Amino acid sequence: KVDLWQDATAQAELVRSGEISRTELLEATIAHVQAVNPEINAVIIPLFEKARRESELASGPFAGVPYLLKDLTVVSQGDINTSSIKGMKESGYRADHDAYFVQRMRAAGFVLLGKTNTPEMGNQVTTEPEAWGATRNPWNLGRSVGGSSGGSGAAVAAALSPVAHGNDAAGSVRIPASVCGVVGLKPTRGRISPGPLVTDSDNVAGAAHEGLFARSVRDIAALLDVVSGHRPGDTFCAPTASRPYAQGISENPGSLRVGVLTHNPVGDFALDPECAAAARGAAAALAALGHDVNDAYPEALGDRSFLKDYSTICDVAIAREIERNGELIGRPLTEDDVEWTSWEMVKRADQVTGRAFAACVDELRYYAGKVERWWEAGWDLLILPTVTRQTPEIGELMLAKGTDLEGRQSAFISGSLQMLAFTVPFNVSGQPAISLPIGMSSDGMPIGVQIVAAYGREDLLLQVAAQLEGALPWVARRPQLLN
Repeated sequence: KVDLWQDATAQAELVRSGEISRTELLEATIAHVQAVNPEINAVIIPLFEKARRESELASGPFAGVPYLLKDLTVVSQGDINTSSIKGMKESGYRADHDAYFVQRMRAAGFVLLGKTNTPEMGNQVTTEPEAWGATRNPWNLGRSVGGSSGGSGAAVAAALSPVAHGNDAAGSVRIPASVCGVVGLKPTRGRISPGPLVTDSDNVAGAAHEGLFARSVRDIAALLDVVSGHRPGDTFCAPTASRPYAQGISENPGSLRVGVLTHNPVGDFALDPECAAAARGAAAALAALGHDVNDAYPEALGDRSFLKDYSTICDVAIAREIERNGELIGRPLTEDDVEWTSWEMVKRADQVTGRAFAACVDELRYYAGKVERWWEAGWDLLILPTVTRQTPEIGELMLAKGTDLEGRQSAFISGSLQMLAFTVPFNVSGQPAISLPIGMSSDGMPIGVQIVAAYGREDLLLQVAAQLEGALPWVARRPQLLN
């Protein structure tokens, strides 16, 4: 009975130290998964046999430590790959190779334990796909786990693994992290390779980033050191750090110019008071730490007109993704293979011209510029809530096949919009953004606090995150699912 609440670094040490065996840790983890996962449906594709095989051969700073992979974008050789598409799940399709991410983790000593749930093609901010069923929150089984990397977020929150992979296009790593009370990082655009495959139309024109889940800031730093770097064909790239993140995390950044946002600058909905208060509390802690904290934010955040352009790009991305998956199994996918919301985008995609698509991408670049100018002006970090509302109940965000969306993502309207309004701007700017599990709602649901740093500055981000982790430690808290 190993203490699975220890982070990856600690679990790696227990093995290295010899205090516990690789098979002990793995088997202890597998047992825990078999007992807890049925209740939350986080891990949809178990890979225990592979995990056991890799465990014997594993070597590195994290040899023997298990990890979970989202069933989207990145793939593992010879394993089921559904992307939560009904037609794909039924085909029994299996990937033919390892994504660079997977190779890097294995070389580091990690053992692939399985794949986590996600909405179809990661097209929702909740994880309730028709193909695998809903993933439930370890903190409250009747609540959503956010999305699209909801499976990985819940898995880490329930200790099914100390760390996990996920991707973020509108906040898909940060959102589930906030909702599930774990640390979720969307690094600088181009930091982590999603290759060798080229998916989602150049990863949604760069808006889609591979990201990381963990329960400690040091685990994130170590993960970055493992999966970062330019790989062949990678479209985007990030500025190079001078030293490994595992090392720089303890450096003192000194007093930084910090801006705090505790209201919705767009003014189209009220920021939940509890979400705002969590960010406010974090800002206060930073002020006590000696940082120059002020109420300020990039003026560009007051405008979300770019989301329309982003939606158009997403329509094309999903449409072509449906095509790519069809080619994988050898037959075109039909309206009967995917969810209605996904097929809707296929229709909309047909109305998009080449010039229109190009114009939408330019809109993203221009908005990214307006956002980054705030940091250019001297500001170092922006602190704001990761999400803007209380966590929705299961079934709340999934719309009936008869809903009148009308020319726009279902995740970009009403209840879903409030989940991603404070995260999507940074998918566009490409700046590193991390969600820290610093808050809790009055009814016991995790509330994440987001920190955003300048393009390429994960070093400063992790440094300040480590400071907040020390000032407002969250490790003491555990979901009810774990008693």
